[PDB]
Amino acid sequence: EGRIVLVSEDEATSTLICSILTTAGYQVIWLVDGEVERLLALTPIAVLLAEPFSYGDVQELVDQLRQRCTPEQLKIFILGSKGNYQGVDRYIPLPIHPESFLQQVTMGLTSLATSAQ
Repeated sequence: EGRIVLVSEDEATSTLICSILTTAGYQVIWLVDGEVERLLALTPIAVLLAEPFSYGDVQELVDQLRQRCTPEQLKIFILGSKGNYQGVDRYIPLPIHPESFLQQVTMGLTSLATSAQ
């Protein structure tokens, strides 16, 4: 299995997306803030940051996460109407399609090595 942390203020969107990831066998931790101290302590394989960003400036957060953990160690994804590329691995514009969402996560994850299985 694996651990993924989701940061957002909207409970409704979170319930739909968490179910998709959990079904795949991944555990999801929902946060309504996005503090680096807590994120670092609960350092997951990947983080999902959804707008509006409670933590504030995503670039600083990404820089801090990247500085502590390499992109290979920790993947960063952003959710919103427009993909704000601030060092994130991939953007997932709304509405998020469940059919391609899982595929995108898998594709991003398999970038680490060709021998996924």
